[PDB]
Amino acid sequence: KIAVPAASHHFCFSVDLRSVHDLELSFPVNCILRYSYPFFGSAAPIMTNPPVEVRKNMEVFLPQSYCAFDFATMPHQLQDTFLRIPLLVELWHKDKMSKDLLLGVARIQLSNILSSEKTRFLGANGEQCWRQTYSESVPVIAAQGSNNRILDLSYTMTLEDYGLVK
Repeated sequence: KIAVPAASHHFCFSVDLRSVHDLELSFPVNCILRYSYPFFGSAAPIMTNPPVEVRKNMEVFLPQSYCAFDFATMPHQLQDTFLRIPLLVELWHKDKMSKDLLLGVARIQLSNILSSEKTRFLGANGEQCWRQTYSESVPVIAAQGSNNRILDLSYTMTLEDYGLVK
C-alpha cells in the first residue's frame, strides 16, 4: 500500500537501560523504567519488567532493559530529531496495594551517539552498513520539584544504518 521515499534509510536504534545506582531517596523504590519515543514508530510505552527493589548504595541491573527499533527515515531527519527531541526515561515506583508513582525523569540526549566513531559492518547481502555506540551514566531528576538528582541511570545505545530501504 504505502511507500516511503526512496532516499530513506533503514536504521536500527537500540537502548539498553542497563542499571540504576546511587539512589538518594531514604525509602526503597520498587523500580521500573518507562519511555516513549514515537520517532521510532509507535507511541506505545516500553518498560522494564518486573519491578526491582532499589535501595541506597547499590547498582541494580534492570530486567527486560533492552529494546531494538527498526525504522525508515532520512539521515537529515534522524539528525534533527536526535538533536532536538530528548529521550525521556521515567522512573516509576510500583506496588500491588498502591497506585503507580512517577518519581523522576532522566533526559537522554540521543545526538550524543552521532559524534561517536562510525564502524563498518556487512548486512545479510554483503551491503555496506555502519554502527555507532554510546554509553554513559545520567541523572534521574525528581518529577514534581526540580534539579533534585534522585538516582543515576547507566545505559547504552546503538545506531545501525543499513543503507537505503529495499
